[PDB]
Amino acid sequence: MIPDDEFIKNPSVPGPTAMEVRCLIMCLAEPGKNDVAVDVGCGTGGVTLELAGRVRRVYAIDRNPEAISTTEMNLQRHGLGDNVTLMEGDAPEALCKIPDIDIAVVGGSGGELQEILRIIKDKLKPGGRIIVTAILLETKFEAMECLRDLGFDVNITELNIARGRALDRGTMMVSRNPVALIYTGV
Amino acid sequence: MIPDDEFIKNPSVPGPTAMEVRCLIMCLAEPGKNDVAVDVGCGTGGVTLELAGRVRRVYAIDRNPEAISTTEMNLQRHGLGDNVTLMEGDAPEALCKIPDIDIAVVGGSGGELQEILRIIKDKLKPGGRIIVTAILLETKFEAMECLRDLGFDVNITELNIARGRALDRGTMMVSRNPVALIYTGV
Amino acid sequence: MIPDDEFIKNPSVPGPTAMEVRCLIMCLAEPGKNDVAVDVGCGTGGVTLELAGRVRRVYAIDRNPEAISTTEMNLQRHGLGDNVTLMEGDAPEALCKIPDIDIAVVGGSGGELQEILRIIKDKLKPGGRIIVTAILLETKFEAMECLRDLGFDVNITELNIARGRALDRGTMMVSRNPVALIYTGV
Amino acid sequence: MIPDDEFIKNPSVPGPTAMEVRCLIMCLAEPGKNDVAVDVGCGTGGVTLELAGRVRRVYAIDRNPEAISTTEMNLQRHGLGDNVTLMEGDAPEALCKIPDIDIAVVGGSGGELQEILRIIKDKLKPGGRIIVTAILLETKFEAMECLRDLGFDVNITELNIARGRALDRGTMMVSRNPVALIYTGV
Repeated sequence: MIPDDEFIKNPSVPGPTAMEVRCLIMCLAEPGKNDVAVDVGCGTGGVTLELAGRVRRVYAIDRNPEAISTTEMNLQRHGLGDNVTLMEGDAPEALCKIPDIDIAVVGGSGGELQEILRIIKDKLKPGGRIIVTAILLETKFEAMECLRDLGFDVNITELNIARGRALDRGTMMVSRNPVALIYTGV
Repeated sequence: MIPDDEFIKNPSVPGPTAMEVRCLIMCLAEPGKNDVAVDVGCGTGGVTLELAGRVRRVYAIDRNPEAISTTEMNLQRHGLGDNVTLMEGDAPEALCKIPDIDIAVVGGSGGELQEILRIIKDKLKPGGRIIVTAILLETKFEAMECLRDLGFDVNITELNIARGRALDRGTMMVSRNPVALIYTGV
Repeated sequence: MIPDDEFIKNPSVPGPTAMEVRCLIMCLAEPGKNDVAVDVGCGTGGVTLELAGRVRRVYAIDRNPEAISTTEMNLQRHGLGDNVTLMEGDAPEALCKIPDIDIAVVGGSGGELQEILRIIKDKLKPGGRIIVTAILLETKFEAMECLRDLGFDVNITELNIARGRALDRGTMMVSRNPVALIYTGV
Repeated sequence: MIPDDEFIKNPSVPGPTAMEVRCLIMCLAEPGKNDVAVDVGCGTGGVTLELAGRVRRVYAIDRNPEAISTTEMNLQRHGLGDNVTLMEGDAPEALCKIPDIDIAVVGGSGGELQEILRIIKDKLKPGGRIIVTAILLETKFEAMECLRDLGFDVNITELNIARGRALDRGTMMVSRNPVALIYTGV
C-alpha cells in the first residue's frame, strides 16, 4: 500500500487516509478487476489510488478543486489514473453522471451524506459494497441510519491506530484520530 | 478477506486473527506472487490463508497439532493449500528445514521468539519483511529489541479495533484485544 | 476506588463500570459533599458507590430489579448506602420524584435517553454536571445531540482501556470495550 | 481536576498529563492527608498539583529547571505549593534527601528509571504505592520488570483517550498518545 509519507499533501485538502484504514477499506470493498468504483470525497487521493490499481474504473468526486488537483498529482506520481475519471463539483450532481457501481467508498461527509447514499443505493449493482469513512461522530450515526433505511445490513468497525515514532529517548506511540468504517454486507 | 466468521475454530487453537489485523499484515508483508513466506504459529490459519492466495509458497508452522489440523481444514474450505506446506513441531527445528524467505509472519510467541527471529534473520532474502504479531506485552518489547539487535529498522503499530454488534437496543461497540504488529523496514 | 473485582456481579446485571471510567466520571462530576447526585441506570452499583462516599445524597435508579438488588448488596459490602435512595422502575417516572440535582450520571440508555435528559436539564441546579456513559454508538450520538439541544456545552471523551493479565507466558493486554463519556461543561 | 487548558505550558517542558490519566493516578495512589508523596519528573506540574491538594507533603523532582519553574508557576496559579518542596537536579540524588514515602508517582523515565525505582522501594513506607507513567514502550517493560524484581505485585493499565473537538462540520475525536500506568499492589 502506498504509505501516507509518499502522498503529496495540500494544506487545504484533508488526507491521506491512514494506510491502516485504506488497508481495511480495500479488504471490505474487495475490488474485482471488473468492478466499477466511486470514491466520493476523494481528498488527497488515498482510496482512489488503491482502487485505481485493482478495479476497472474509478470515479473520484470532490467539491474542492484542490482535492481533485491533489488526487490528480498523486495518481500521476504513482502512474495510475488511466482508469480514473476525476470529477469536479457537488457529489450528488456528479454521481448522477456516473454508470452503475459495484463499490462505493464515501468519505466526504459534505453534509449531503444521506442524499449521496440514496443516490448510491440506486446505482449499486447487485452484490455491491458501500463503505462510508466517518471522521465525525454525526456521520457514524447518520451513515448507520441511512444504510439501514435503504435496507442494507450495516456493519461498523472503529479503528484506533497508533504508530511508534522513534525519538532519541525511545519509541513513543502516536495516535491517529479514530476512524470508523460503516459498511454494508456484500 | 475471509472474515473471522468463516473460519473453523477449535477451542484449543487461538484465532483467527482479526480481519483488521490480517488486513494490515497483508499490506505490511506486501506479498509478491514469487515471494516465499513462513507463518510461525499459524493458529486457526488466518494469515496462512491470506498469504496462500498471494505468494508462491507458504510454510505454516505450529507446535500444536490441532492448529495444523485446523489450518489444514480452513485451507480446504477455501480451496487453498496447494502452495501451503503445513509443519508440525517446534518452530526453530522446523524453520531450519525451510528455504530462504521473503516474508515472515511470526505470531506464536512460543517463548522462543528471540530464537525464531535469529533463525529468520538468517533465512531472510534481501528486502525481506518480518512481522511479529504480539498479544503479550512482553512479546511487544522482546520483538522490538531482537529486531533492532538483528540490525533491522523496527516499526510498531498497535491496533485497537471495535466492531459494532447489533442488539435490539442498538449498535454496541465491542473491542478486540489490542494487537501490536512489530515489523521491519522493507 | 473499589476495583471491579470487589463488586458482586449478577449475570443479568451489566457492570461494574471499569474503574478507569468510574475514576474519570468522578473527576468530571467533581462531587462536593453538598452535592445531590442521581445515577440513572445504576447497574452493579459502580458509580453509585463512588458517589455515595463523596456527595450528600445519591438517587440510584434502574428498571431492572436485580440491579437495584445488586447495587444494594454492593453498597452494604462497602458500608455505604446510608445516603443512597435506591429506586425501582422507569427512570423518567422515578426522576420526577427526585429533588433538584447537582450531578447526574446517566448510564442506562434504556431507549428513553432523550426524555431522561430533558427531565434532568429541568432538575439541574445551576452549575450542575451531566455525564452520560455511552456503550452504544447511537447513545454517543443521541446524548451529544440532546445535550446540545438543551443548550449545554457538550464534550466527549472516548476511553479505550486495556489491563494486563499475567499468564505463564507473560503479560497480555486485555481490552475493555470502548466507553464514551459525554459531559456538559460545568 | 484542573483541566489541561488551565495549565501554564512551556515549549521545552512536556505536560500536562491528560486529566484522564491524572484522574486515574489519583485513584491508584489513593492519597491520604497524612501521606508523603514524591513526583519524580514533575513536568508541567500536573500530578504535583493534584497531589498537593490531597496529601501532607509532596516532593516534586525534575532535572530540567524550566520544569521546576513551570510547576512552580502552576502551583501558584492554583494557590497550592505550601506543602510542595520543589527540587532541582538528578532524581536519584534528590530522592536520597527525601523522607520515606507513602506514594511515588514516577513519570520522568530519565533513563535512570531502574535506579529511581530501587531508591523508592527502599524509602517506601509499608503499604506504599508506586505508579510509573510510561510514554515509551521501553519504560512500560522496564518498569514492569523492576517492580516485579523489587518484589512488588505489578499491574498495568494502558489508557487510550480521545476527546471530541467541535468543528463547524461536527465533533471529531482526537486522540492523546497512549499512556500506561504501571502500579504496584497496595
